[PDB]
Amino acid sequence: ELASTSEFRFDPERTPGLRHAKNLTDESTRELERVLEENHSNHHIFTTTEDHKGVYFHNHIAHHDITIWALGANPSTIRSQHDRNSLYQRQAMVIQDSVVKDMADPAVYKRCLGREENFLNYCRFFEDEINRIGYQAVLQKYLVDGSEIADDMLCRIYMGYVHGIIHIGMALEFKQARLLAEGFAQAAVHHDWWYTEYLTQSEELARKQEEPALPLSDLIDLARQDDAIRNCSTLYYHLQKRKVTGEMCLDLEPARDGVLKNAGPELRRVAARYRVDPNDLERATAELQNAAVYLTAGAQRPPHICAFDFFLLHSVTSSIGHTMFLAEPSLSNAQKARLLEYTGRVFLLSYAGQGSPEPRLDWLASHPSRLPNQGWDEVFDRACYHEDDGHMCKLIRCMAHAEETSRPYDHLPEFRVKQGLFLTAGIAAIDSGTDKPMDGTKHFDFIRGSGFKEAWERFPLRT
Ligand SMILES: Cc1cc(O)c(C)c(C)c1O
Ligand SMILES: [Fe+3]
Repeated sequence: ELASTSEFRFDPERTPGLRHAKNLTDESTRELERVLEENHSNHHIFTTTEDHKGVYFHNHIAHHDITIWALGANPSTIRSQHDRNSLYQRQAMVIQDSVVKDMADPAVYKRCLGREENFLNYCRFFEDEINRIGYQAVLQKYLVDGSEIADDMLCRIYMGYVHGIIHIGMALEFKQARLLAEGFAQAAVHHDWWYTEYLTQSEELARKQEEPALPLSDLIDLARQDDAIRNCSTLYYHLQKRKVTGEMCLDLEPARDGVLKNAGPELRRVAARYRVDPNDLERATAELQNAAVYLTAGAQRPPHICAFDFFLLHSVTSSIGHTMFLAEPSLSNAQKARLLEYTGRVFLLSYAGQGSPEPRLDWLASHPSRLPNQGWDEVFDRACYHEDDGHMCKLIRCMAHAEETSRPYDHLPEFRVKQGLFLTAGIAAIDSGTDKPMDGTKHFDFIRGSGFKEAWERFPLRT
């Protein structure tokens, strides 16, 4: 199954992922293995120091390179995209082999957590663990077996806007033990303590079963009806400037400083109702994936062009990984259910942070295609040439996957996004794209604070 911990090895037929272009070339695949190893060896998992912008910005190079290979990028496009995103990277941390070995003492493992200088140390520790006990046993030991170490790591994969679970999802999907170690290592060095508190306190509350279980889509809607949740945040988190230089920062963080400060008990009471049925996982997985497209693609405002929220779209891109968790024999139905629950509860926290935008699927559905005769194949190809850090192509590929996992359940009311709206949402995403989507690490094509009317002021009106 999983390629070597020591090397990246992709094949257009053996490792094409759950959703992809037609006719992936060996040439693109070799170029991809080249740039991935350059990225692993030369670039740190964070592209900023924490104090620079106030929160860590993440290295998306692994995710972008893989995604645009999967969508049929030529070797030249892979190189060009990778080279441009390489320019703002931090230099990789040093590996100390004595620390890698000492991390087998749980006291030492625990002492190294939350420290970015340990990123390649943890990568090697996880590569070693995979080779020692195999990946399936790593998932038990470091995620689902309910040890203090596995419960700690289960919260970390969601820290830093769920980049750990995104990385782990991609590793299982593309069958790379080397990317899986990267994933556990990314999670290990995060230190967003409020995720541990929210997910731990929410699981404890859910155990009491005080109110009935709802689909994620119903809980997105329930959050909006709540006075404390709908008012707990502000657009000000996306407009903060440093007093001295006027530079952008996230010194205040919507989740820590807004959602959990102002509406903690109210949100935990909603989160406690996302309880997933172990006997119904194919539908329950597809429903979480639909619900991510609902809250994200739904977050539109007439009379503006369709635009996608930078923070909400990590719900869609994180969501794909549960298709791999579902397909994994070594995980119990109960472990698979718990993973889904954690992901869903984070989706609610993220949604509240962005002002809980009321879905306007009517406005999304009437999106006028900039170009004629666009199907997924045409959208995928345009996503290859979109010059960001990979958010746009991951959003599009993950929505195309949700369309497929939803098709069997298109008649059920808890599936708010119906089959035709997925391609419309894909066209609306690529159509919102411009000729200069980024400047270094700054994004311009995504909205920030879609739930706040003022966020939409710099977005053109639909013609
Ligand atoms: C560009 C960019 C990358 C990131 O990973 C995160 C987390 C933020 C807030 C950003 O603005
Ligand atoms: Fe991201």
